[PDB]
Amino acid sequence: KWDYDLRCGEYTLNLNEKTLIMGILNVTPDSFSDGGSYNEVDAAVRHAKEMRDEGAHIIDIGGVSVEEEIKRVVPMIQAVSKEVKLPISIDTYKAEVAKQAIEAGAHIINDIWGAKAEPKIAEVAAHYDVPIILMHNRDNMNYRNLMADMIADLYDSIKIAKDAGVRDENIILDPGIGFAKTPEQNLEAMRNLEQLNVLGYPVLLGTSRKSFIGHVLDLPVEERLEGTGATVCLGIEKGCEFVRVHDVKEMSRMAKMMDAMIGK
Amino acid sequence: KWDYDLRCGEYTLNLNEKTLIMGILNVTPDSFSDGGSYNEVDAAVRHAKEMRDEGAHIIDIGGVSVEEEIKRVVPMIQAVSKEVKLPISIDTYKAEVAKQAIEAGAHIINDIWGAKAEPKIAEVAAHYDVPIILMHNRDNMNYRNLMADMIADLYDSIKIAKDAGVRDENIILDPGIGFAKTPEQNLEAMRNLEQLNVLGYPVLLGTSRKSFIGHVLDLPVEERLEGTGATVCLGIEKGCEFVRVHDVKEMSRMAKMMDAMIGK
Ligand SMILES: C[C@H](CC(=O)O)c1nn(C)c2nc(N)[nH]c(=O)c2c1=O
Ligand SMILES: C[C@H](CC(=O)O)c1nn(C)c2nc(N)[nH]c(=O)c2c1=O
Repeated sequence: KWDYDLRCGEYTLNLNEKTLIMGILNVTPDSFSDGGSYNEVDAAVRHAKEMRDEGAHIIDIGGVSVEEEIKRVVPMIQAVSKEVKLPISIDTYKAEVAKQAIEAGAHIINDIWGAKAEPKIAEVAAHYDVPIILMHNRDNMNYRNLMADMIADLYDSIKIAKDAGVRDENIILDPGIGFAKTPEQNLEAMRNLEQLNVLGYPVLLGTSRKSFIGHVLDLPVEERLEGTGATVCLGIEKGCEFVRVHDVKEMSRMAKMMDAMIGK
Repeated sequence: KWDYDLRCGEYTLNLNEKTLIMGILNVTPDSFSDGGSYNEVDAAVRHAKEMRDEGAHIIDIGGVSVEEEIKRVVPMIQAVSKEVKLPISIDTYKAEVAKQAIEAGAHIINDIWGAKAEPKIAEVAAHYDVPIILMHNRDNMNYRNLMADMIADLYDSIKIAKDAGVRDENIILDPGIGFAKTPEQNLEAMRNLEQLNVLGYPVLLGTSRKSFIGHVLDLPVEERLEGTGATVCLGIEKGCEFVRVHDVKEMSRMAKMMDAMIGK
């Protein structure tokens, strides 16, 4: 189905064998700290190791202005990439952050604005030859047709990326669940996720603990494991290659079961 | 999609609004007891209430020869139907057990032999006008073609039922996961469950904690919640109307999320 592997510098991700689990790093900052402090970085390394041990395939590390964001995230990327043999994604929409993170050891760019907030981010992705996740996002929830519009917005992102010199194999798409969408539009995007497959790029699904699950189940954020699981299962059945999750152990087990059942 | 409700004497089950959760009753028997003892029945009533409170829609009560089985299950059906306002299914393949259970208060027959072990069970179902679950089962794992064969075997059951005078609306089918199937054939049946929809009967999926999940995940029976969840999610996506589960709270939450996403 995929005739290439996802090339991440030192690491390679096979898109065919299994659903790839992107674990979300707890980056709880220290007050009184610019960044780089021992309790901050150690807590993050500990959590990275923990998720690595629970089945994560990628560690997503994110975030204060630009200068502070770098100082918070660079020392974390330095230590995690040193101590956890796992590809790291830099959760950022900012060109300058993206650059520093990769210089610090990050392998994948995770842009919640799909190269639209800072188009130079794609120049960054192009130059370092790294995979970039282009997430559907917009400043409004005024759709003519949700899916049709989503796909149009994702293409505008793909265009910005390719114009900058990003190779097709370095593009991952993301429906951006819980971004610029009603709880009902999120459900609708879930129900029709498979439509994103026609664009011909791997798809990452980020639904973990999100508000729409809470709207369906009427459960607070810490009571969202079962609902997250359901979204993850449906996402894998509808073809997505990555899931971005908080509960690595559990989702990793669900993904593995889904994979076996669908023949992936 | 369904133009009738599942009629269960005092209770009615809408097959359209949501995935119906059949909770599995712990029927742990007392040693030194024929049946009907206080610790036995109370433990079962307690568990029934517990599952009723966790989102179960049906209580499955099962099981010693024929005479003992009745004496174990009747007093339980008597007390549960008294104290838990929820339809009860009698998990049995035996005609005489089926009869006693309904006389005692059971609403649905759950036959793991699909009327094939004791064809008179269908006469029982016909006479009391109760829903009967016909589960795929056989004494061998020698398939020409799994799905094609399953459907043939399910039809042989439907035929026995209808010949006995069972109405179409009182027939539920079940793929019988983990019965007469390799771990691999179970996966295959999961991957192709939607094929059972053509027979035009509601479908119950019983996968909870089963051996095949353990084969995929290499986890013991108590570590099967995530995998069970995945099978439940896939089952609902492939159209099934009931799930028979041990972990009611959790599965009930997954079902509810699946339901919202698929528009059920
Ligand atoms: C807002 C939320 C916050 C978080 O959990 O850190 C979030 N952040 N990021 C970076 C994301 N990236 C991708 N690719 N897909 C997402 O669905 C997603 C998110 O939902
Ligand atoms: C063997 C197992 C034992 C149990 O959990 O009590 C079992 N019992 N029964 C009564 C079942 N009935 C239906 N309809 N579908 C099933 O998949 C199923 C089962 O897997």
